[PDB]
Amino acid sequence: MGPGFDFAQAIMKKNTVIARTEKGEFTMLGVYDRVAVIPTHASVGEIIYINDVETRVLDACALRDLTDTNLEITIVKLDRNQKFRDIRHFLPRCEDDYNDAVLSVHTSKFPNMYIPVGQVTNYGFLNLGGTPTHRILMYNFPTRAGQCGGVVTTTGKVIGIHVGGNGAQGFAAMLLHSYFTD
Ligand SMILES: C[C@H]1CN(c2ncccc2F)CC(=O)N1
Repeated sequence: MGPGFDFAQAIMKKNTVIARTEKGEFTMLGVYDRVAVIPTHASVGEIIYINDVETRVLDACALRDLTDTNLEITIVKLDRNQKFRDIRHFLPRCEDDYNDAVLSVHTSKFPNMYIPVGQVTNYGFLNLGGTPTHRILMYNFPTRAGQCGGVVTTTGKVIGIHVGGNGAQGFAAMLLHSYFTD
């Protein structure tokens, strides 16, 4: 509809795949080369399905901050024959608040879904399904099951991935430039 959805659409069309684990189907953001992110609660194993193709997992790392607290981001390297467009320059360097964000989802259940979630607060600490979690973004939209891995964008920035909600609000794990330095 507007320049927010334009940027979101550009990311979804080139930098997402449909990831299936034993814990379900997730929106999965490809960041560069064969490196993608997914909520840690997807429980990535040795094998993952990527757009319904059996794919070896070459590496997977559940991120924690230096207080040894969950970040709910799993960085995955895929045995895929094709690289992602490099979008690391759209990642923020710092923890921040944002205006006018879009949450974008693409699964078998929710294809081509874009939600204007509005203002995004640096919420910080969240007890997420009973796990102390840091660097959480919050938006006042009543998000539902099927949206985990959803990409949260502003114009010009990919800021996080959807990891949960409480019926009234949704929560995203921050993405930071420092997570994907090579
Ligand atoms: C497909 C399903 C999802 N849905 C949602 N309702 C409320 C919050 C978040 C939602 F995704 C709208 C709808 O028509 N049904």
